[PDB]
Amino acid sequence: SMEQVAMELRLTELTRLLRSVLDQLQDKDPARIFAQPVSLKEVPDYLDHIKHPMDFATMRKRLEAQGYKNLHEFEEDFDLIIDNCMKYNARDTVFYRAAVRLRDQGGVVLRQARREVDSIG
Repeated sequence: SMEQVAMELRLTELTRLLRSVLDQLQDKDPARIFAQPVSLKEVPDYLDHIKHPMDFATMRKRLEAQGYKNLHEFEEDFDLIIDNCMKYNARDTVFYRAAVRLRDQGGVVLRQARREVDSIG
């Protein structure tokens, strides 16, 4: 149908906007602490601690399959990255600190993204 196509154009444009959001968030992680999945070879107990691991490469695979229906689902995954880290790592670690800084800096980007998504529909 023509409607399914219109719908698919909106999802594609949302994907376009979320790809830009993802790039902006990922720039706030210049150390690349959050770039890839925590290695289960190197942290073999990780899944005993963290039940839903997340990272930027995994979000990108979902994004490129148009697997985010709305900004809320995208933000859920970004929050997992931060929240998993702040639980697994202690406060005095470079990892915890990196998550706090990503959260704080990401807030600005996510604030305007929400306005853009509501605005453009």
